[PDB]
Amino acid sequence: TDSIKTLSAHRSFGGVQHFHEHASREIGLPMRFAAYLPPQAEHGKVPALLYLAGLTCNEETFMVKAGAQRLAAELGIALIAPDTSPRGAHIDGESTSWDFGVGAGFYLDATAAPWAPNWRMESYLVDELLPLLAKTLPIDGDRIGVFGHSMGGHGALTLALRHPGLFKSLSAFAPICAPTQCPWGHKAFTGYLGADTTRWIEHDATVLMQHQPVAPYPAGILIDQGLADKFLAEQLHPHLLEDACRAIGQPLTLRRHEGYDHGYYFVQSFMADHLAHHAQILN
Repeated sequence: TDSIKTLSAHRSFGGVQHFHEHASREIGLPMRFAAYLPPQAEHGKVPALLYLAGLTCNEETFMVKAGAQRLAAELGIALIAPDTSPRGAHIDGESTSWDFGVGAGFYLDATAAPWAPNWRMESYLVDELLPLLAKTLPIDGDRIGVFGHSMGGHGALTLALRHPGLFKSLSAFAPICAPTQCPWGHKAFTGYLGADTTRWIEHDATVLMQHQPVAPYPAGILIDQGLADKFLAEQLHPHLLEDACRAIGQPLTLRRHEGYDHGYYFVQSFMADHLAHHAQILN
């Protein structure tokens, strides 16, 4: 039904890669997001995959470095990459550290000031960007999966778990699985939510997975982790999500890969495995 602004468009494996801007009312500022449309989207409504980037990343990171366009065109799936935070809020201290503020929204709604007005990434995706994707793009809104990297794997996990039925499939590259148990999570939660811990635990993939009444993704969750990853011991803790999904019977393929690190040469190397995993469920 609606339009939305186009910053640039490029032909890509027969499909179209788009970059968009819109005036967000959950965030109250202009927001940027990218969208890859495969060649099959000119004849019909295709399933889309939302990709959530990590710390220091924008809505352009994944579209340039992941190499997911080639397989999306072959599988007929759209790709949606939003930003990782609000931009142009000019809040004091929003850029003093790269682990907090700008490029570090943590896919949640901040309750504390000065962040609460604009740091509403969870509501922005769920109640604004995803509905708006069905209104403006050739997407089937009821066939969307989600995946992401580090801060964005924490986001794919926690958003999938907190909005049941919203995402049909689920993947992550090197996710922060237990944000309550790592410095990145302690600092961001303290900043955005303060110290209460109840708001903290409803934003922790491991805590939420422990209390599911049934396996939320019976088709299974796929997670790739490099063993040469600088942040694995301090920040990611995938062993704890492995124990949480065992406890409740959630099938998980957590794969550990010697030699691979945190960055996009790793993400590229397993992108094919994730696109196949999601295409098979959404198709």
